[PDB]
Amino acid sequence: KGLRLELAVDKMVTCIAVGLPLLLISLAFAQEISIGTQISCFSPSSFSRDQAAFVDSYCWAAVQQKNSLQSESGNLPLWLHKFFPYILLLFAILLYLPPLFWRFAAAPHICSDLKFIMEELDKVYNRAIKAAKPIVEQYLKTKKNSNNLIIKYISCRLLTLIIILLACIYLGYYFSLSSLSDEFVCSIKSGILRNDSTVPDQFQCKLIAVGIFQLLSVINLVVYVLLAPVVVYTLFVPFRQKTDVLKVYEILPTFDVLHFKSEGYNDLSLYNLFLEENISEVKSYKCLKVLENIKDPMLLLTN
Amino acid sequence: KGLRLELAVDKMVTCIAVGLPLLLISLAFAQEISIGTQISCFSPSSFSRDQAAFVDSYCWAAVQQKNSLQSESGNLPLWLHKFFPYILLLFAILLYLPPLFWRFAAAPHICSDLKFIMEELDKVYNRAIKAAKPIVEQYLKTKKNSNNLIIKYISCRLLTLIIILLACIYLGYYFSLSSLSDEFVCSIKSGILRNDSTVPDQFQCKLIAVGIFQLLSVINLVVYVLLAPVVVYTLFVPFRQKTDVLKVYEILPTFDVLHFKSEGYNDLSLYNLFLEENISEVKSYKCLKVLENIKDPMLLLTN
Amino acid sequence: KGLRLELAVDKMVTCIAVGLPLLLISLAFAQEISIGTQISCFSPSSFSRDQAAFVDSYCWAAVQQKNSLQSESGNLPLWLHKFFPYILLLFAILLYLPPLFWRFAAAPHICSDLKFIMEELDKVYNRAIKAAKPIVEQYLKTKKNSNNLIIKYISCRLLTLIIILLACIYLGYYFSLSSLSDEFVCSIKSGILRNDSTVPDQFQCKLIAVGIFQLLSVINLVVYVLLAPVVVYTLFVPFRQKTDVLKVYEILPTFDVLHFKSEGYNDLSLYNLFLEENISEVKSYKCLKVLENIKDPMLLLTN
Amino acid sequence: KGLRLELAVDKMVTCIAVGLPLLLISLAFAQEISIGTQISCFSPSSFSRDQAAFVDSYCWAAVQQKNSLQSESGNLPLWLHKFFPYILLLFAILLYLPPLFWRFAAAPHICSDLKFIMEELDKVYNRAIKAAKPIVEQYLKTKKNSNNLIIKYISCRLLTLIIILLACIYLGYYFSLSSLSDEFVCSIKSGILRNDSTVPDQFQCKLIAVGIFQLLSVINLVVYVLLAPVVVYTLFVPFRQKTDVLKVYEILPTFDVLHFKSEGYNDLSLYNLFLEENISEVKSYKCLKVLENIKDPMLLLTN
Amino acid sequence: KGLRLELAVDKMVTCIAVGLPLLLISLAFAQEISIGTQISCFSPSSFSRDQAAFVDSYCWAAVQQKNSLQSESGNLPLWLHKFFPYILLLFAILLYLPPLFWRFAAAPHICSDLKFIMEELDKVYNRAIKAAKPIVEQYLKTKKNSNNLIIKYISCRLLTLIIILLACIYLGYYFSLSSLSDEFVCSIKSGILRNDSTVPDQFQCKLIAVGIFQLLSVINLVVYVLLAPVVVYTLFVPFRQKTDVLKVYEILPTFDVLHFKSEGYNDLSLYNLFLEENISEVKSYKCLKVLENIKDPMLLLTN
Amino acid sequence: KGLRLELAVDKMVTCIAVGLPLLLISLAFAQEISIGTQISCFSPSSFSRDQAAFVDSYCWAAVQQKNSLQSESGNLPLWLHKFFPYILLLFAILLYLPPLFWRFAAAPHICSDLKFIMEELDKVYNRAIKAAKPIVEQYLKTKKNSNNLIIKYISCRLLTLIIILLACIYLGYYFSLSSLSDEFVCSIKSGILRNDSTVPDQFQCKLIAVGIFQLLSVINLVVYVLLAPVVVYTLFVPFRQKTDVLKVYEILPTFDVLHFKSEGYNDLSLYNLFLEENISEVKSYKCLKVLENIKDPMLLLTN
Repeated sequence: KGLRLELAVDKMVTCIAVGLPLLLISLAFAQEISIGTQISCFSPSSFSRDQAAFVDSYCWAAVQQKNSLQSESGNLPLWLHKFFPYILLLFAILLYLPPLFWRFAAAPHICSDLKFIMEELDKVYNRAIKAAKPIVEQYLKTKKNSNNLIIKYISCRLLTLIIILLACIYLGYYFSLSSLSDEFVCSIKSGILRNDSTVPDQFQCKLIAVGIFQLLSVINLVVYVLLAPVVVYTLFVPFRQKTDVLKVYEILPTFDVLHFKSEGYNDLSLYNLFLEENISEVKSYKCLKVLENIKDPMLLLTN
Repeated sequence: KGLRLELAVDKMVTCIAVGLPLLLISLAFAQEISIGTQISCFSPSSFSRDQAAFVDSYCWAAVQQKNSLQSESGNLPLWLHKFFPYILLLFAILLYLPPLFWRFAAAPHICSDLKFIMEELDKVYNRAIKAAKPIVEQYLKTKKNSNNLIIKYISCRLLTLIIILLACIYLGYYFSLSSLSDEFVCSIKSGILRNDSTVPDQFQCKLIAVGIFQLLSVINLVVYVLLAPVVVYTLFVPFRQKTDVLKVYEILPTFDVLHFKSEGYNDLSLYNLFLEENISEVKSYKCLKVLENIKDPMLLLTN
Repeated sequence: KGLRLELAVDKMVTCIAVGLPLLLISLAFAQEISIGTQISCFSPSSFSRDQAAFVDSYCWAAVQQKNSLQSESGNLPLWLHKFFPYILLLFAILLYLPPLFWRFAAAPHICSDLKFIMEELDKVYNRAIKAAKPIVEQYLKTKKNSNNLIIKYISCRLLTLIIILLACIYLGYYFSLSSLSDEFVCSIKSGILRNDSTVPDQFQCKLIAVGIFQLLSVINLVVYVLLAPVVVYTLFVPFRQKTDVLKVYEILPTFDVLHFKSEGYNDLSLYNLFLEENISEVKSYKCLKVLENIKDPMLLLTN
Repeated sequence: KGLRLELAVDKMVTCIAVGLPLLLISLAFAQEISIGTQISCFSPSSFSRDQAAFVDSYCWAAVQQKNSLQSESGNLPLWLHKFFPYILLLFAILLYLPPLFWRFAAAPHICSDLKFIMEELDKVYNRAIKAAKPIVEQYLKTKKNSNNLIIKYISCRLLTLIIILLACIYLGYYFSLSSLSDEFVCSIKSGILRNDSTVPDQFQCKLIAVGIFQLLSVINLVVYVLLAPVVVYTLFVPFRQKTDVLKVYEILPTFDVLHFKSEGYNDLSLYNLFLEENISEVKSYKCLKVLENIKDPMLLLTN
Repeated sequence: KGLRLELAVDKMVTCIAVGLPLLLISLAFAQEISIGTQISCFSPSSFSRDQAAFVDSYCWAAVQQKNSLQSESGNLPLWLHKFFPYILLLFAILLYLPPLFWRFAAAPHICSDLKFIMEELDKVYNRAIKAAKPIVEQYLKTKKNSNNLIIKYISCRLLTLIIILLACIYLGYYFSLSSLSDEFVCSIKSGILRNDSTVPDQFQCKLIAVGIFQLLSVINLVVYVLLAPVVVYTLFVPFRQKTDVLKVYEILPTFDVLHFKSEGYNDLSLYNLFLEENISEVKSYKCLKVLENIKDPMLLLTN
Repeated sequence: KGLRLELAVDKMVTCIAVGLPLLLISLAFAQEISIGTQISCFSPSSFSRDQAAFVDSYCWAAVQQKNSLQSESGNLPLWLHKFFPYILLLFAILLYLPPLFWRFAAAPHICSDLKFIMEELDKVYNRAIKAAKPIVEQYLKTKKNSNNLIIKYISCRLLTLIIILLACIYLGYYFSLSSLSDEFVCSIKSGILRNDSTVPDQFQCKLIAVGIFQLLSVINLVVYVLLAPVVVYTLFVPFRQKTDVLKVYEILPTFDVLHFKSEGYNDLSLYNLFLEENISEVKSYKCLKVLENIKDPMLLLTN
């Protein structure tokens, strides 16, 4: 309660990387701008409105099977054209899952430790205030050896980076299509229709809503390309920490002087990273910052 | 209130195994990507738009009866094609039911015991704190003999595994269809229509939205195949427990030293499993962990 | 407040027996899988699209009257085909009503007695705790003679069983239809249409969405067949009670020793059944169970 | 707050009698089972799809005027067929209004008196409890003379019974229609259409959704026929009261012995009826019932 | 808070008079019972489906201008037929506005005075109770002279009565239409269409949904005719008050004996009317009524 | 809690600049005023309704590719016409992002400092009040040197101004189109359609909903042109501050006299700007303003 328990940078990255595919999916087939269907086949004028509908439905369904259609770029582009929103949704879910793993596996494990450290710091400040008028340091030393949680953090970040990279590769390949792959030549000649001569041998079909799909693909690719360096930088946990949140506390006599920094690539670095975001919410923090920047015992006893 | 009362692994497994069939059902016939109907039959040009609609409706309804249609893979694939979402929903409900059974039959039976054990541990810690300046052990010994709740747990997990396995078998069989089973040859020649010559003997019909169905089936099959080892590992209740949540408490003098572990395949193992998730929410737990890892009476009396 | 006041078995039975017909009704004509209409009649090609619509509407409306249509299985199957969802909804309401009767007629009558008995047990435990360092028994004896509430309970269960049995009979009869009863021969020859020769004498009509109806009927029948033994067992109120919730309390000296069991087929059995579910929510219950299973005065005075 | 202030029988009667017409109205034209329109007229094949639509609309609108149509059962059945849902809604509102009158005119007038009597009884019980270790009777005597509220109660019940009876009469008359009154012979020959010869003199029209209307009418009639004896019995206010809620209180010495019963057909009977439902929610009630059934001063001083 | 601040009769009148036009508007064009459009014109068979649609739209739009159509009852009935729901909504808003004026202009002005008088009465009762063991009268005398609020009340009631009367006149005139005014003779001969001979000179049009409009008009007229005497009686503010709410308080010695009645046609009458509804919610009121009806000092000191 | 933490001018600017593109997008294709589709192509009368639909869909999809269409203003205007709502939404998101950055990166960093300064001022006022009967100044001096937050503020304002300017440029260029660019000449001659002679070589297509798009573009351009000077003025942070919120506090003896102003272009100016909005919510502020404007020790001790 009241703890962010999640970095701002990696709550923005998750929000963008999950919302954007959802937004693109919702915009791709929104009736505000969209057209009727996704396939349209040119059937002869003698055909009725139920034979033309059959041709459309058959050639939309037979886009999986390459034994009927005769395209120029192969059946893979048509496969991609039919199932673009499904792939976008799959990518969105694959991005959203690691945040759920991190939440369900480290919400209390970080919440309890954060609350305990905050209470220890508050007690130390209260003792110093009531004394002038090191449990936490030993806990930090203990956390230095335990190299468990930072491994999980960097593993989740690495797998999210891998998913982003593979989505970038897929979208860059999809956008590179000829833009004439949206049209093909179908044929309704299966079963009893193979022998009669009242149907033309081949129908010219066009996959509508492909230019929109390519536009959305390029938008997603450029956004993910911009976003990837953010995760790459986030991977460097020790470099993120600015080792200055504890040097202010070293002015206090009760607190253990010469506090350890975040270097070492351990869970101590992760706990420092989680601290720098939440220490600003501690009342004693600013009451000590004012004294440390303006300095001493008189000002300490003033508040 | 405040107790998870359900393991994270088996709240993730239930969530995935129930949500995924619902998601696939919602995506199968979502107008965002879907087509008009699920069947389309080719009727002669002389037919009006109400005779073609009658042919479509008749050949969609007569997909149950094999005395009219003349298919190549039998009527079973057509049966499956018509009722795929219903089978998916049935599987989803069959997965969701055992969680409801476990909830309705063990929510208070686990909640009361957990609260009592937490209060006993808190009282023991308070007595130790107020003394320096074994009811729970006997209850654990009692729970060791009672082999009732772990049997229910493993029974529910086993039946969920069986349901997952049978769903995997069904989806693997459904996906293995020829992909040409979506088309068949129907005939409207029942009753007074049998004698007239103004109707063709047979109509070529195609079941639309079958490739989408097979794609969803393969997605569900691969996800359930990935998920099955998780439940298989979950079946091994004694191996899951890391017998270290009580060895920390053995430092306390008031608490009964040499606490029993979770081995034995009894309700004690299940209670240990439920404890390891909830002990992290106990205030005394971390206040004892700090002392045990840094060690003693002086630090015990400090807090 | 906080009292279940309804058995888990008979809150599951009601939930299943009411939700399942609603689920089947919602699935029967859900546009996710359904087709356009429920009747389709084959009209000559010379007919316009408003004469064919008139034929469809007339032959759908005249399925009540048997003087026009010429079917083979009689007009009763057609009656059933037209009004299947209405019958399902009627069955659902008939199942849901007895729970409403039991609630509106016994919610306070059971709530007040349960709260009074819980308070009496708490007071007895408190007196025993504050004394070492029988109003409830006489109330139980009084409830033994009063044979009123168990009669209402078994009457409601019996009538719900009767409704389930009659629904099973109806659904088993409906599913046993020939599956060719969905088609019939109609005729629009009433009034001024009787004399003209521009209309064919008879039209071939088919009732769509009948195979789906039969599938739903068989699903409902099999579920209700599975569910009926549950209600049959529930009818045996005295056998359900495990007479062990009071033998634990007999260890207490203040409480009246040799507590009466639930046998006798009276309201005492029903009150025992309601107690076994709610006693687990009493704080004194487990505090006495630990002592009784591990045993005595020293442990009693410990807590 | 916490007072039912409305009898269970007459909160069930109102709920049924208001909900059922709403349910029937919602089911009559629910697209889950319904058909396209409510009228269908057979126009010649030479007519376009806008002349046939004009014929349908004209013959649906001219069902009010009997100078055009030539029916066999008169224009009254057609009037009823067109406006069945409106009449059902009017009946529902006429049933729902008297509950609103009773609420808006007697919610505080009964709430204040009930709360005052409950407080008086609680004070009497407290005085008896604190004394061993008649304001309410005089108020009851006063209420005996005041014959005002029971008159309003029986008037509301009588008018609801009259409304139910007239609705039963109307629905029984509507269901008794020939079932061939849903078809008639219309004619579009008003104005400039009277002289041309390109239109047939008469059109055969059928009112669809009449068999459904008759089914709903018979359902409503049978339910209201079942419900009427309930209101008839409810009319007998003095017979409803079981004069036993005050004889238990006569054991108390402070309370006025020989309490008056509910007989007399006054507001005292109504207040007794409202008491028997709410006295079960009084804490002192059961604490006195236990003593009275098991009996005395020792048990009175025990609690 | 807790004060009705609005008479039950004039909260029922407003509710009915505002809800009923809304209900009629919602029912007039509810697709549950309604038909496709509100106008239908008979165009020759040679016309396409876009020329017939143009004829319908033109003759629906040109119902304002009388230079084209040739009706028999004038263009005023057609004007009324096109804009019936708008007039109903205007009437509903005109009825709803005066309640908003009364609320926004007299909610605190009545709330503060009511709360002050209630507190004064409570203080007088408390003083009498604590004394045996006239500010409010002077305030009433002051309110007697101030003839301001009753003028506003009767003005609002009078204007609502005038609005109801004019709505009754309008609806009675609208219902009295010939019922053949729903049909007329239109002509599309404006501009370049005046010279060509491929269009008929005149088209026979019918305004659908006019019989429904007349039915709703007669329903509204009869309800408002029933409702008008209620407002007429409400206009007589002094006659409404039953001068008995203060004669009970005159038994108290501290309270000023011989309290003034409500006669005089001043704001005192309105304050009496507002008091009789809210005095029943005062605890001291019934505690004094019991004593006054059963009588004295002994009973006064008893409570 | 209770702190605005965002200037009114820059919460109005963000609200307008984000809501207006959303409002225009919602109005552009709202069915309340809109037409059926966005493209319409004129196909020969011999074409069926499925060949004309194919022509429409093909020429709407092939508006990306310039090898088929033959327009007069180039393919860029057609590109803009197809994707106008997408560009509007992109602009809206680009405007909305910097507010999210400022919130997520400076909500606690400003909230904690504001609360600390408010508490310091309250303590100073309380000490002065309890004394007659400089931590904050030193903190202000410290904030004077720290030039960090104002840089972020002006950077966000500058980038929002740049986005507004580029959106203005784009909308001014889009509105300047010829207004005949909404029509073009398409051709369905790709694949097997290239050789047959049953199709015309070129089709005349028109992009509907372009005049509406240009109207919305001019509205957005004029609003953003009006709004840009507001952001330009907002860029001048030091000029915004009226250095009078601290000169009132200098009357107090305890507070450090001769308080520094906001000039200097540092974080002190930003903190002054945030103070002037929130100081009005401080109770001591007005209690000191009254004394300072009416002046002294007697009035200071009066409150």
